[PDB]
Amino acid sequence: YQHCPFDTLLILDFETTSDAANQDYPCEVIQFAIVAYDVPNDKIREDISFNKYVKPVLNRTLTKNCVDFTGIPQRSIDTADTFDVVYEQFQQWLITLGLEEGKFAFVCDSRQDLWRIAQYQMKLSNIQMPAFFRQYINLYKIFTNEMDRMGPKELSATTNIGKMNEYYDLPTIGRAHDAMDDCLNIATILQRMINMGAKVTVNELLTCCASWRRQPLVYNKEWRSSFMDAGKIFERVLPLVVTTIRAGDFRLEMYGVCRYCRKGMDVCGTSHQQTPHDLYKNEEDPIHFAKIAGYY
Amino acid sequence: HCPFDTLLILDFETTSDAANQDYPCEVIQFAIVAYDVPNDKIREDISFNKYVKPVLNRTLTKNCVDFTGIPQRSIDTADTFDVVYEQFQQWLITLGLEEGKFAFVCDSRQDLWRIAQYQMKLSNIQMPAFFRQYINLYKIFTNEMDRMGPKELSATTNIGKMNEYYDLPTIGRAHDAMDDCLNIATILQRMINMGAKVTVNELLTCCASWRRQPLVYNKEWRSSFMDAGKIFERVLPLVVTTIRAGDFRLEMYGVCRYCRKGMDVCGTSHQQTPHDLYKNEEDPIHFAKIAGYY
Ligand SMILES: [Er+3]
Ligand SMILES: [Er+3]
Ligand SMILES: [Zn+2]
Ligand SMILES: [Zn+2]
Repeated sequence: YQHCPFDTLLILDFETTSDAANQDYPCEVIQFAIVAYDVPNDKIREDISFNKYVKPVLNRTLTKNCVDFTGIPQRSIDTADTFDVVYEQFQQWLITLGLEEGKFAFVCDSRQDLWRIAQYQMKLSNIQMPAFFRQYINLYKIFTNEMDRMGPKELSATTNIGKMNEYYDLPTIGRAHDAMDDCLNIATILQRMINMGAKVTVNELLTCCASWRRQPLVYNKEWRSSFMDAGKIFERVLPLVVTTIRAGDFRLEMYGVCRYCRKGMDVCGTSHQQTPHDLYKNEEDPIHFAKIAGYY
Repeated sequence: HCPFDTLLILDFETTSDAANQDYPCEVIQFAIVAYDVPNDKIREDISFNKYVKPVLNRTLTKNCVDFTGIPQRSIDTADTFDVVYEQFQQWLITLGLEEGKFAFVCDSRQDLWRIAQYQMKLSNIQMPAFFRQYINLYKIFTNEMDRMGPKELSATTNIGKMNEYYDLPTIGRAHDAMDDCLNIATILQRMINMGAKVTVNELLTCCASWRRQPLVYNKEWRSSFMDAGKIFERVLPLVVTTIRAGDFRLEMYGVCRYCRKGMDVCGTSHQQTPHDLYKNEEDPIHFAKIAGYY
């Protein structure tokens, strides 16, 4: 009677440097937050947690509109360690907790945290994308299936967390976009979803290849002022791409194996299989975030 | 009368973020235009114009791009200040100028008292004697309005007001360093021709007794240019001292006005370190911290 094949789910959330009006921005992690959920005992473990500020190297001074959005003050990032150091602490934390790779999974509220943010930051820091970041549970996508299954209803909230909270009629915990408060909301929503009979398992995988990247991107000249169109650019720039999987077709043994090429994930990923050369040739209108990360 | 054979009109643009004044401004454009004094000749063909790549804030905020007009690509293909600065140094020698016989000219005290001084802390370059005496064109202008009589001016910036007064057309666009530079040379020209005393009127000094007493702290300073000025004044080792029109003398290069020492001696340490400002690590001063002032 556990649909969820993992013993422990790790609710994950990143906050990043940003500049609202500009999507051609090299987001760097400024907050790394995780809270554990005990699957067999159905318990949110608020005492098993990871919560560190991260110091950027590219944009060391937080945009004012970034501190208003995230609530993070400049002092907390000036005393923080850089990402390579905070990432290694995280690695160390997993170890002390005795988590067997492939028997835990990360839970996020959208594709953004792992497909975009982890990938890009990891490129900046020259760290290989780990297997446990290459499969995950997009809780928003399970949520949308749960709506279809139980009955859609009118939602006024604008964020994924907000909507889920509204639909299950849960009270918002803390403030929006404070990473740890985001984690506790997600954990709570997740717990509610499970008690309502949802099957919570990995639904998104990161993959070297997609056939819709075979067709070149039809370029929007004004992509820098739109989150959606910038997403499309990120999709072509980043080596890995999101492939979905149905709940019944997922297997724990897929861990560490690329869904597309079937190679091990210590091999797959090391070079871009679909480099978007068509976007890298107009030297007059360059993509800043691709340049600064060394994609060209 | 004006004791310099050649005047160098210097302007900087920096990284910024309009609504945050606790910001580590970095040079992104460095422009200079020569002015021949004996020939009264603005020399547009003797110039320095370079973009500079930041290291703290590599991505220009949108509002910085809007304000300065500089696009991200021009900064991504540029060298860092240390390289651009050695280029500037190399360019100087090209001009064959006699030591202490040229002076810099700015529209305000910002370019050299704040921007150069701070950038040069970041880059670990010693503040040069020729940046510790300069001509603040606006102060002279202020004085020219007493002599020649006032006007009600609706213009908004130092360069704007001066152009309005001397009834001069705006050259190029505001906040392009070179465009700023040309307007300043042009204004400088009319001023001299209308009878202005043009000389070094501002000196950079190790010490001033108005930093003896701690600053009256304003919790909301980060949203005000004026109030952030006050804290910049305490953080930076060198402070602006004023010298009257007739009083400057060529051989003041480069001895510090306060302590009378050579400007290789005076200059190394901060003689008035504002310890009282560096005590509340629940409200720290970001620009002082990234620069290593504490
Ligand atoms: Er978040
Ligand atoms: Er300027
Ligand atoms: Zn693959
Ligand atoms: Zn001195």
